[PDB]
Amino acid sequence: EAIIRIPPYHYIHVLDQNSNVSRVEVGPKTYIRQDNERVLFAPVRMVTVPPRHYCIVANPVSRDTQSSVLFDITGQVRLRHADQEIRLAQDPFPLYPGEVLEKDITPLQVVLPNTALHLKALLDFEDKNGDKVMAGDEWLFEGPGTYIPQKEVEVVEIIQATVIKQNQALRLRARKECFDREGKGRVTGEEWLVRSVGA
Amino acid sequence: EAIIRIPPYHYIHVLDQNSNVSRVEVGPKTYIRQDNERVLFAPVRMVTVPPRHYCIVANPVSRDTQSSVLFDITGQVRLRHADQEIRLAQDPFPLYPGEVLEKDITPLQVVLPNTALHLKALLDFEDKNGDKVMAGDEWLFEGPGTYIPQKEVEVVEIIQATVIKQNQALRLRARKECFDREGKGRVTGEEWLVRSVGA
Repeated sequence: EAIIRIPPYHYIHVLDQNSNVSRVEVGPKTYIRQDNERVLFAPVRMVTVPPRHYCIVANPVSRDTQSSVLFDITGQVRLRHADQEIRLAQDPFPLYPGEVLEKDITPLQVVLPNTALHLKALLDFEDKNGDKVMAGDEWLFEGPGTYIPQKEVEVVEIIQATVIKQNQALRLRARKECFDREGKGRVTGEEWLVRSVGA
Repeated sequence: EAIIRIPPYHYIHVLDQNSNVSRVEVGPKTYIRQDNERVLFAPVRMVTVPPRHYCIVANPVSRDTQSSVLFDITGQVRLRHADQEIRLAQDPFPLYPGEVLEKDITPLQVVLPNTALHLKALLDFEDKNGDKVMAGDEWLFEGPGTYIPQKEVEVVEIIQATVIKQNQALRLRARKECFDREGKGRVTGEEWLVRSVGA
């Protein structure tokens, strides 16, 4: 049929065979396709993201500094392809032709008071407060609080802060030329103790 | 049929196929649908909430500062989608197209004299008396009284206040750099005693 039914919060993709490019078809409207148009799939709900949750879709529609969906000169949506987008929490928004949904309403990261998150850049990027991170720079995020899942950063594991009781010490060991608690060149394979009672 | 029967306290949702948006149909009236209109479901009772009870419906209709149901320019009700509403106790009100009933006439929280409620923000929000709460800030609500279920706050568990009799003390233990009864840096894993006879 040439008659489509898009309810208040659903979307579809239409491939206009004459214009040979596609576009997003957001409601609310019981829209009717032209002879050239052809709907690919049925109304599917718009990508929702509740508060304190997140989602991340690859091939994001590259928007200018005003945040508008630049439709390419051909008529197809302008996608970054390789890049991703960090969708925090927002209204049900419709995906455009070409966006592969990778994360979807996944609960946001919840770091406990006595643990942390091992970080690993995936590529080089400028940090929140203006720092150059290298491909493998090991960042560490102790909380408590909630981390915001990034595309230039990856969480490797969860660190459990070892509790050193009174009259105790924690035997450590370095895996690189790093610096520990009190300024001692800590070479690879070297060991040392912790010296303050506290997680 | 094109004839509908809404009793004094019931409602329905109607999807006008020409206007391609929906709206709420609150009584009291035996309303008749147009050729364009089509009723989705039968009269269902309006969302009631008795005194000293509560309910909470997600996707709440975002009202302005005057508390009116802003109908969107399309004609559909304007919903916050991700957010929720804190319905305390009020008359039987009708739901709008798009609101998923999550809490419904659940009895309000009743904190006893000798217990409390472990709190856990779910996200950041401004507190009753102007305080910034972080995603995981641990609040504690001793009563007696009745707490009001929030959307930015979550009750984790019920604390039973341990009664320390005469010539006794309670062995405590910290799980973070917190402060106990008398100002001593209480590091993680440290232990100490209570020193006043009283719940």
